[PDB]
Amino acid sequence: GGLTDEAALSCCSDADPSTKDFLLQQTMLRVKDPKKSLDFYTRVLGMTLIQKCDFPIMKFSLYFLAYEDKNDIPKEKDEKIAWALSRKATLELTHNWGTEDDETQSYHNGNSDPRGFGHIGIAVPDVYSACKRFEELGVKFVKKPDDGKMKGLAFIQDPDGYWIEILNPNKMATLMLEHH
Amino acid sequence: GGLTDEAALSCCSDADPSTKDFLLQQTMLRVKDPKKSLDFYTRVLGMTLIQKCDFPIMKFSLYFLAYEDKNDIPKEKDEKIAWALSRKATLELTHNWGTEDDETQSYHNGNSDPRGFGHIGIAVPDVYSACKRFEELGVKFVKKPDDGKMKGLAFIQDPDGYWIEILNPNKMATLM
Ligand SMILES: Oc1cc(O)cc(/C=C/c2ccc(O)c(O)c2)c1
Ligand SMILES: Oc1cc(O)cc(/C=C/c2ccc(O)c(O)c2)c1
Ligand SMILES: [Zn+2]
Ligand SMILES: [Zn+2]
Repeated sequence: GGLTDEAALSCCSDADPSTKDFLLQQTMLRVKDPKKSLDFYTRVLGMTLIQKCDFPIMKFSLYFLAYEDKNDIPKEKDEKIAWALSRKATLELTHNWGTEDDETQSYHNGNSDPRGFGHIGIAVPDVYSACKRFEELGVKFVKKPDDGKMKGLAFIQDPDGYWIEILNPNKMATLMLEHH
Repeated sequence: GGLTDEAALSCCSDADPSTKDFLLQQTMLRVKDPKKSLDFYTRVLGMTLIQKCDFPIMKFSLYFLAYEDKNDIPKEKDEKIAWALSRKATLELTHNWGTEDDETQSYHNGNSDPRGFGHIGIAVPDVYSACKRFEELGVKFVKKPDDGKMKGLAFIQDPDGYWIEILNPNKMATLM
């Protein structure tokens, strides 16, 4: 089952010139409580809030998190928007006003029925170290580095239960135990 | 209301030094049919397949797609994986083998109950020209550039029904 390498490549086309400056700018998740979300993504994972927007008829706010240096963030409202939404690899967290105060409300993380979305993933230079810190800080784990067969790979959860892969690019080649 | 700006910022902490080289490397979506998915992300959206991984015991494959020049992919296999999984803003598409032939299976896009995930988003130089190309290619639209209040912002759907935003950053800088 599954495609061969060749069959997969036969389904691929070269990038049309019209697409040549496109970039993958954002991944959007719904959040129940932006206070807890901002504290997790900034304090625990070290991202930076680069932009926020509010839509009062709609009754929602948008928050833009990214691994960016806060010094590079423009001060002028208009320029900041242009800068923020032209960064690669942002996380857009949507808050529907009111969710934080409903005890039962929760978003679905995509990993139980009905499945779809699986996770976001953060490349780190040392999974083991980063995960000792997450433990120290009380983060919830789906999978700790040495649980199951894929070693030196972890999954944690944000305050909504969305899964975050924690990986080391250099270990991905050799995930499984080897020579042994 | 929700939070003021000042409040929101009050909830943010400075980066712990240990997190300084962290990067948002991937967003994983599961896909029914990798053939149609690969065709959509490469031909319609102009991404590149940078890594394919197969796990026959577990019966799934992973396809890493990114806006990268195909001439920068390493030739050697361990180097290519390290490079691919060190790129920012990749899309990981997971194919559980057999879904492509299953008439009743489909994945949920996160935008009907139960909701969670909403969309990925592509920044483009010009939303109107991008979407006119997308329409000529038969792409299915959830929101056309000028439908509703937010003009020059569009939403299309991939073969599984995931929503993809099409935005122009230089022009939200002339909107509220
Ligand atoms: O606990 C779990 C559950 C699951 O359903 C999948 C995995 C592994 C996925 C994976 C494997 C290799 C990668 O390079 C990658 O980014 C993701 C781990
Ligand atoms: O069809 C949908 C569903 C949804 O849940 C949200 C939106 C759009 C809101 C939005 C508005 C401005 C932005 O810059 C952005 O990235 C997203 C569109
Ligand atoms: Zn969005
Ligand atoms: Zn992953």
